[PDB]
Amino acid sequence: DNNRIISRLWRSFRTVKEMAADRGYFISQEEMDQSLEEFRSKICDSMGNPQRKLMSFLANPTPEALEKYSDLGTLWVEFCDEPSVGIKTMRNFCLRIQEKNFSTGIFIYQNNITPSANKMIPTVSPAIIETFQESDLVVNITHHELVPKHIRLSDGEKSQLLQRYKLKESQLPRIQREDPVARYLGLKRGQVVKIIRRSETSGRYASYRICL
DNA sequence: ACTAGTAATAACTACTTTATCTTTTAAT
Repeated sequence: DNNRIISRLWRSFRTVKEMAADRGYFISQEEMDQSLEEFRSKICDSMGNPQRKLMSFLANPTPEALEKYSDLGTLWVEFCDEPSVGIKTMRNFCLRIQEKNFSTGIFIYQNNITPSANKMIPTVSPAIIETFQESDLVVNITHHELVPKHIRLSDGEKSQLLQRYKLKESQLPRIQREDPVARYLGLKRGQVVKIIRRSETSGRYASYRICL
């Protein structure tokens, strides 16, 4: 069971690294191709107990992502040591985010999170905090065959689409904020994503969805 | 001293709602 837990944790860590890379943050090539043996050597102790605090890391946007998107800052990924998430731990994490001027931060829990923790999540302005479940991060959803590629559009691209189609913001097809693809991409309200899809009538098709 | 008008005598599926629960938090 310990080996299964370690393998699942390594898969979740790889999925988080891939998600950070897809968002435009720079991840080193050696870290992306980290093997299971290296992860167990540098994280697990002699008794095999995982070190959740050691997995927390920091990432910065690439210059290409910097010029493409002007709203990207520093990224901090933290893994909760304990299974449950009390209000005190969330307050401590929010204080750390405020004191370490992080633009965005990803918090990952094991079992569940208290509703009081979700009560105060809009009180972290200007920073943005996202909550993820580790068990939900075992398998990368974006690698599924049924899930096409989503690319977040810039403000200029969204504007150009709007004058090209003579549209309003509410007339576009809509994508929910709780959509797992939207949560993977960290979508915010009013942001449009372009989707390239296979089609049996024309080969390639392009769709656009605006976040709710 | 009699008569006739005359008026009153359904299951299937879904949503919504309620009370129950209880876990949560700060208070004993």
